[PDB]
Amino acid sequence: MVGRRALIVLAHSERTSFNYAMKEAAAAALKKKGWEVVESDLYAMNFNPIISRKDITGKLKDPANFQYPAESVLAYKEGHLSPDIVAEQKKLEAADLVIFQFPLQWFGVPAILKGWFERVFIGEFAYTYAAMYDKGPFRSKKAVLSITTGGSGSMYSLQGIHGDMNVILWPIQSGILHFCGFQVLEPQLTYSIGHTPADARIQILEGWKKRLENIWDETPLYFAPSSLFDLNFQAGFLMKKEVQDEEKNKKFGLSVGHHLGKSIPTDNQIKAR
Amino acid sequence: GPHMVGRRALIVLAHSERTSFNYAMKEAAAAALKKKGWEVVESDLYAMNFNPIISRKDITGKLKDPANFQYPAESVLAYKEGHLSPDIVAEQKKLEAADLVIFQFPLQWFGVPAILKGWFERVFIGEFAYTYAAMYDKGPFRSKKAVLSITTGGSGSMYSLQGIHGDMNVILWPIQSGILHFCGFQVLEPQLTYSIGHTPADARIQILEGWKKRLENIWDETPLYFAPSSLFDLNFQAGFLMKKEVQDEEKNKKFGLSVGHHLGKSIPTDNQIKAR
Ligand SMILES: Cc1cc2nc3c(=O)[nH]c(=O)nc-3n(C[C@H](O)[C@H](O)[C@H](O)COP(=O)(O)OP(=O)(O)OC[C@H]3O[C@@H](n4cnc5c(N)ncnc54)[C@H](O)[C@@H]3O)c2cc1C
Ligand SMILES: Cc1cc2nc3c(=O)[nH]c(=O)nc-3n(C[C@H](O)[C@H](O)[C@H](O)COP(=O)(O)OP(=O)(O)OC[C@H]3O[C@@H](n4cnc5c(N)ncnc54)[C@H](O)[C@@H]3O)c2cc1C
Repeated sequence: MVGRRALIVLAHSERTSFNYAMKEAAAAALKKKGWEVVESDLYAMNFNPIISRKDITGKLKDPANFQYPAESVLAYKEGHLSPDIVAEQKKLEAADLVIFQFPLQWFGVPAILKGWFERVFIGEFAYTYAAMYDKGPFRSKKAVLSITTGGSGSMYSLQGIHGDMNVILWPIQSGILHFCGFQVLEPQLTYSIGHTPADARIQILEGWKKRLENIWDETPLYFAPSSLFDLNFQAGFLMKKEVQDEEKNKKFGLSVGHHLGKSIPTDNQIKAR
Repeated sequence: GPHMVGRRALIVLAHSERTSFNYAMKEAAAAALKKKGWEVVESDLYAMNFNPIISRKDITGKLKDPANFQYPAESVLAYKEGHLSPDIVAEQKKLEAADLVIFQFPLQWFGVPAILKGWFERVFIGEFAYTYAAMYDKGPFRSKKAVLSITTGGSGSMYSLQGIHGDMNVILWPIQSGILHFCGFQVLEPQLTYSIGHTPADARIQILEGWKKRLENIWDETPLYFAPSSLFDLNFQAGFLMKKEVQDEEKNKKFGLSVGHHLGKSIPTDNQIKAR
């Protein structure tokens, strides 16, 4: 009910960027509230984002038919993961709150951050088909995305040329974060930061600092509870028969991905209900 | 269907293993197109040991503003001056030549592998791949066709409307619309190979044969539906919003236009998976 440890993952090469200023603003605001703040500035760490056989520090189980998921899980169980992955996994294990600070790039996370998820979020460590989504290993943790874009807010509105931002956010927030157990908080969306005058930029930094004063007390984003599904291969991980019947009486879909051919609830991936 | 002899294909592969089904699919695609007279070029990102990280090392000469580095403006300027790193230039020349672009990858964390995401970031430079002046429909790759050939760990049912992962059409949207279509590409129906780890040996053989059979007449296919850019007022003053007349015509519709342009309505079935 009180958050004490935070991890800030930053994905920007420039110490001069607004992204770096947002990482500094976050670290300062949380430290003032008594949090222990740990950082993963991917570029300053020269983080290797590419999965490979070298992520296993020893012999492989089946090198003739190398399969990264089974091999990396085995290396995790045996303590044979590459020390750079182990150090990141320790940061995650200690954190209550995880902040991801990054510029939106090609409607997703920068490649360096994509590879950080790929090499760090190893099976059993971060996810398991035995405890999916709300039952996941990171269920006691909270995650938040703080994103800057080149495009304006209107471009990402329902009627905007790029389409709904809620759709762009879904694969990261549900698929990457929520699948691992994280309760996902409302994203900090900083639109067209390149076309924002100096006065407003100072205020964006202060607004983010003020939000972080009570971040742990916020209501997280709504995702469909895992209890609504038959979480086993035989049923095909499909929504329960009774839930399918009950949902026929629902006007809106449960979320973006669980729209069910119905209207998506307004800002399902942007605002808590 | 119509002959494509001498036409050009680029296969971008994102898998390190020669023994992978992804590599098998790349080989099947190259053999099928070559049999139809296509000129086939590949970008095996792991074999190339492709640098996937955007940095100032992507520009060879002097920068416009080295104390305040901004990748978009610096990379565009480098493209205009022909000062992009040679590895980027070699990939941009492969794309320029290609009529058809196949992206062969295993689905990783509900998107493209980091190496392929890095390829998009370093290769798809402004002016070369996109402009705010000619977004989406009018984009530089409007004469080209792109196709995703994806393999997944999860079954088809996990990615169905009622599946635990949610609708696959939503996962596909940021790649197909945001990356490919924004650049002008006509996007073809994705080749989706679900739970390839659970597929029996005879079924895996027939997935390869089915892919080869599809590539025999791929250029003749109807592309996926995206809302035309002509429905929007493409400028800052209008905020790149749908035209008033389009908004009025949409009020009594039950269905939205696409995944991204769902407009608070019902998404048409398989908008990112099946063409109309
Ligand atoms: C590969 C690539 C792909 C992209 N794809 C997309 C896409 O899909 N969608 C999209 O919308 N955009 C896209 N973009 C644009 C991108 O999201 C923006 O360029 C980015 O968000 C800008 O954020 P920044 O941190 O780099 O800011 P900067 O450009 O570095 O900074 C913005 C301003 O803030 C100022 N600033 C810095 N520090 C401070 C401080 N302490 N206090 C106040 N002001 C400060 C700077 O001086 C500058 O004036 C893409 C960019 C790249 C490189
Ligand atoms: C970091 C990471 C994240 C992931 N995230 C996700 C996710 O978000 N969603 C998801 O659903 N999955 C996810 N996965 C799973 C991933 O999509 C699968 O592991 C992958 O698609 C398997 O395809 P492959 O090419 O590696 O095949 P392999 O596992 O290498 O092989 C599959 C089968 O094909 C056989 N085969 C190979 N060549 C031939 C041939 N010529 N003819 C016939 N059979 C052949 C093999 O022997 C094997 O039986 C993730 C995996 C990783 C590494």
